Amino acid sequence: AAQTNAPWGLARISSTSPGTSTYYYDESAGQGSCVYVIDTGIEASHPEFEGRAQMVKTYYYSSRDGNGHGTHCAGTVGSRTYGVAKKTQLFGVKVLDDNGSGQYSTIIAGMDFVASDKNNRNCPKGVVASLSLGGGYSSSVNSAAARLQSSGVMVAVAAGNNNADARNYSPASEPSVCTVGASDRYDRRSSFSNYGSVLDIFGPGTDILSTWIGGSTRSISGTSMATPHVAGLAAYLMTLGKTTAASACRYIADTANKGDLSNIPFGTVNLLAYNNYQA
Repeated sequence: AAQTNAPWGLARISSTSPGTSTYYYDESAGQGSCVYVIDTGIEASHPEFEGRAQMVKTYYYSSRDGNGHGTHCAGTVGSRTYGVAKKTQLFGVKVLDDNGSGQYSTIIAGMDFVASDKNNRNCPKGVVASLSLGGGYSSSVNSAAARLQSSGVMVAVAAGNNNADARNYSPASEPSVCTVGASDRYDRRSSFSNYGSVLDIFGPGTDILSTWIGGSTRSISGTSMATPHVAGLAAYLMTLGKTTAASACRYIADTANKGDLSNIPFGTVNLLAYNNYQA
C-alpha cells in the first residue's frame, strides 16, 4: 500500500533515504494488534481514529484530552493519515493532567493497569504500549516499565528532551524497554533529543504533523513524537508475525537503517526505525 504525500516521518520509516513523501506499508496496518497510549488521553471522536480509539482508564476528574499531547501521539500510532499501524486498536490511559504533568505514583499505576487490562481486551496479534513521558531517575518508575515489558507488552518510551544522557531520566533509563531518540527530516539528531547507551533506536521527531484535540491537527517536536512511530511500527511487525512483544525492539534495531544520522555522539546507537517493506 502507499500513502501519497504522507508526513515526513511516516515516509522516513519505510524509506532507505530521507526526503521522500510516500509511506509504504503492508495492508495489514496493525489489524489484530493493540497499542496503549499512556499520556494525557485521547480524542477518540476524531474522524482520524475511525472509532478505533477508546479511553479505558483515567486518574483525573475527566478522561478528556484537554491538552492535545496524548491525541498527537495516538495519531502517529494508528490514525488513518498520520499513523504507522492504521488498523491498530488504540487504548487511552490518561496518566497526565491537562498541563502534561502527572506524579510518578500515578504513572506507575498506569503501567500496572495495562499489563492486566490487556487480558480483558482482544488482541490476537499482541500488545504495544507507548510512553511519551519521563522525568528524573526513578527506580520504582523503571521497575514499573520493566513489569509492563515481561508481562507481554512491547514498551517504547521517549528518551527525553534534555539534550543530555538518558541514563538520568526514567523510564527512559530502563534496559528492558525500548528507548526511542528523536531525529529530523535531514537525518540529523534532533536538537533536543537525549542520547546515551540506553537508547535502542531513533524515530522521526522534529516537525511531526499529527492529530490534535478539537478535531484538528498540528506539527510539534519532541522525543514524544519519536516514541509512537516505533510503537506503531512494533504493532505493525507483530500483526505480520515477524516479531513478538518480547523481541520487537531488538527486531527493530536489527532491521533498522544502520548509521545514517548526523550528530550522534560516541556511545549512542546510530539506528533509525525502518519497516523493510517490499511491495
